[PDB]
Amino acid sequence: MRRVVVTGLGALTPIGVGQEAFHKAQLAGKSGVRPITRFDASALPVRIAAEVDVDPGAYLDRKELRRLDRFVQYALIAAQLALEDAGLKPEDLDPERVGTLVGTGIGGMETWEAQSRVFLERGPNRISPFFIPMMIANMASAHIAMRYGFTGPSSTVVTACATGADALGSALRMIQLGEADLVLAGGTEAAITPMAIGAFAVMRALSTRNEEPEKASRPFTLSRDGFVMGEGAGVLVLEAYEHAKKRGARIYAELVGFGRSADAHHITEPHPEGKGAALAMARALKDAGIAPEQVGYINAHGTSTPVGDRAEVLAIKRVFGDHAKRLMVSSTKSMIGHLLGAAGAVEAIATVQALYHGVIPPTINLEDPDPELDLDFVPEPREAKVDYALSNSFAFGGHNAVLAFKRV
Amino acid sequence: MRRVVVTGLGALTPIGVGQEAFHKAQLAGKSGVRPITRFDASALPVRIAAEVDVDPGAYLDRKELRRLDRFVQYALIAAQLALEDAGLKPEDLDPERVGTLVGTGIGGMETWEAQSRVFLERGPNRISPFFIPMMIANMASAHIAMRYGFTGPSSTVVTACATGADALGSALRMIQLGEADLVLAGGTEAAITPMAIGAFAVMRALSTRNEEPEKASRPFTLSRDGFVMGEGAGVLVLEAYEHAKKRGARIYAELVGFGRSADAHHITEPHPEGKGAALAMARALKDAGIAPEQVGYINAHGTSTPVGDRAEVLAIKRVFGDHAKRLMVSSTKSMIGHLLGAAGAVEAIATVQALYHGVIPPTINLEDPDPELDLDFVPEPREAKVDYALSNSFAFGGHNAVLAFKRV
Ligand SMILES: [Mg+2]
Repeated sequence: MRRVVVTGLGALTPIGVGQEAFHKAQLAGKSGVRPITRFDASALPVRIAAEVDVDPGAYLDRKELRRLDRFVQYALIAAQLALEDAGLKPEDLDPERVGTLVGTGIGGMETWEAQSRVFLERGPNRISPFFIPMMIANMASAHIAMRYGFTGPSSTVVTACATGADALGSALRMIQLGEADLVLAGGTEAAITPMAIGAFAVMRALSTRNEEPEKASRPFTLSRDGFVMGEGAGVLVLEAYEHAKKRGARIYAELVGFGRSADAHHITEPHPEGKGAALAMARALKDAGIAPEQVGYINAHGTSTPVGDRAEVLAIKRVFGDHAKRLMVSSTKSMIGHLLGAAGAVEAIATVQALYHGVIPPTINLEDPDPELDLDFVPEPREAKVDYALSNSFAFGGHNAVLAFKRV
Repeated sequence: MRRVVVTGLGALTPIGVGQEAFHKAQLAGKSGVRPITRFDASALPVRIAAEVDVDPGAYLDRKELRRLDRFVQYALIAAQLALEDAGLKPEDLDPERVGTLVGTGIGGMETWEAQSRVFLERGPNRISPFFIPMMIANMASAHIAMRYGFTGPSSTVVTACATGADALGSALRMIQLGEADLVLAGGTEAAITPMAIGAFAVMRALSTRNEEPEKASRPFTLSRDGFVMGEGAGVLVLEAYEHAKKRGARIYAELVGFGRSADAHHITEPHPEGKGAALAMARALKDAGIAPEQVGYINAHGTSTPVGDRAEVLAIKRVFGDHAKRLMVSSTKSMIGHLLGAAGAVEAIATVQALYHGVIPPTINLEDPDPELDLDFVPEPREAKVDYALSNSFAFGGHNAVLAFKRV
C-alpha cells in the first residue's frame, strides 16, 4: 500500500496550547489539574479538573463562535495548529485528497445543558434551530472540512476513551487504502460541565482528592482513586510518505500499526485481567509487523483507577513477558488528566513527540508506587532512543484501540 | 483483498420487523407513517412519524431493559435478527474474528431527555449512575459485543444521515484488511421524542402534512415539504467470501464499493448542485472497479426535501449523464421515512434484497412528479435483474457516503 507518516501536531491541552508548549510542559512534569473555574462546582463531590486556557477569538471569528459548541471550537483550534505545525496551506493541497476525521466521546455537552433548559422552560418550539448542528458529534469533522474546503472523506468515530486512537487508526486506513493522501485526524472533548462531572461523580469513577488537585491523578500508585476529567483536543496531520517527501515535510514519525479488540465484558468495568487490552496490543504489533521485544515505550491508558491501572499492567506483562521488565511506561494522564474523546489523540501526540525528541515523558505523582505492578513507570523524564512505541486506549464499553509508532 | 458478501439481514423497521416482513411490505408499497403514539405530540407542529412496533421483551431479558436506551435495544433486536437470518449461532464462530460496527446519529435521546430533566429539577447529584453508559453512541456496538462475546474490533461511526453507509463501508474495510472475518454492522436510531422532533421542526427539516400521515413522505414530488422522522435499526452480516462459502451461507449480494466525500459547504444546507453527492457516487464506482454505464439501480437518499431531492437528482445526472435516463431510482423513505442514523443500513438491506430477489422496490406517493426531477422513480414494484446498484446517503454537515452492491 503506502507508508503513512505524522507531519503535523495540533495540541490543545490543560498544560499547554500548541504542540511545543505541550512537550516542554511534559518534560517539566507540569500538572493541568486545578479547582474548577469553568463553572461553580461547589455543590459537587468532585470539584477539580484539567481545564484549558485559550482565547478562541484568537483563532476563529468571534462572531461565528456563538454558533460553535466548545468541542467544535477546540477541534478547529487544534486543526489550525496542526496545519500550521505541518507547514501547509489548504491552497497548496488538493482539497479532494484531504480527509477529516476528528472524533469525540460526548459532543456538545454545554449545548445539551443550555437547550435542554430551554426545552423545559419554554417548550420544544423554542429550542434553537442550531441545537442539532451544534451538538452532534460529526460537526467537528464537518466544520474542519467546511473551513478549509477539504472534500475528501469526512467521518466521525465515537468510542468513548478509545475515540482518539480509533479515529487516527481509521485515518491510517483511509490513506493506506488510497481514499485520501492527507488527513486531519484526532479527537476533541469539552465535557467540563455540571451534568457531566456530576454523572461521572455519581458513577464513582472520579477522584475525590479536592484538597490536592495536582496530586489527584496518580496512576499506578497505591492511593489511586479514580480519574480526573480533562478537556482539549488533539489533531494530527497524517500523510502518505510519498506526499510528505515530495514537499520536503518534517516527519515526526511513522504510524505503522493499528490494533483493536473488544472486552465484551461489562458496560463500564474493564476486564480485570486486561484480556481485551492484551488482544488489542497484540494486534497492533502484528499489524505493524514487529515483535514484542522491538517496543521500548508504551504510552499507557493509565487513568488512575484500581481495576483499570492493574488490568493494563497485567495485559502488558502478558504480551511482553520477559520484555515487559525492559519497557518504559508512562501516563500522560498524570499531568493532563483524562481527556475522554480527546485522550487518544493528545496521547498519540505525546507518544510521537517522545520518539522524535528522544526523551520519554514522565508519570508524575508516582510517590507511592504499587509493588504489584512492577513496571518502569518513568517517574522522571528520560533520554532514550526507542525505535517503536505503543499508545494504549481501553474505553468504557470495552472498546480497545492501540497505535504503534515507529521512529523515523 | 478478500471479497465481502452480505449473508444476513436484520431489519427492524416502521413497516416490518424482520427482513422478510420488510420486503413484502416494500413491494406492497406500505406506509409506516402515522400519528405519533410514542408521546403526546399535540403541542408540536409535526405530529406524525414512522414508528416501529416491536416488543424488546421478545428478544432481550425484560429486567435488563430498564438500563438500556431504546437505540441500544433496537440494535440488539436487529443484531439478533441478522444472526438468525445468517443461520449463525454465537458459538459457530471464532469470537476473536467477529467485529461489531453499529452506528447511530444521536444515541440515547430518551436517556438525555429523562436525565437532563433530573439534572435541572433535582441537581447534578441526583443524576442516574446509568446515564453515561446508557446514552453514549458507542453502546450499541458494545452491547452487541457483550451479548455474544465478540472480541473482534468494536467501533462506532456517528455521521448523521450517512451513518448507516459509513458503518457498512467501514466494516467492509475491516474485513478486506483482515481485521475480522465477519462483522455485524449497520445503524440504529431512536429519536422520536418531544425534544428531537421539536428541534428538527424549528430547523424546518420536517414535513407538516399531519392531515395525511401516509402521504407526507413523497420524494421527488412537487409538493414535497420535508422529511418524516423514522426510527429502527438495520444490522447486516458482512462476511469474507471464503468464510461464507465454506460454511454454506446464503449470499444476498457482494459489497464491492464504498465512496465518501464532504460538501464542505454548509452546516445543514446540502450543496445545491449535488457536487459532494456526485463525487461520492463516482468514488464508490471506482472503488468497485466499475463504470457509470454498468449501474442499473440506485436506492436514493431521497428524503422528500425541496432542496435535498433536487440536489441528488442533479448529482445523479452529472455522474451518469445519458445513462441517468435508463437508471431505476427509488426511495425507501417514501415508505419508512428517514431513519436518520439507521437510514443507510436499512436502505442497504433494501438494495441487497432488490438484487437478490430481482425486484426493484417502488417510491410511493408519486402523485405529482416534479418536471424538474425527471428520472424513473419506480412508482410501481418492477421485476428486473440488475448486476450493480448504489445506495446513497447525503447528510446534514455535508457527509456523503455511497455503497455499491453486486448481484450474485
Ligand atoms: Mg402542513
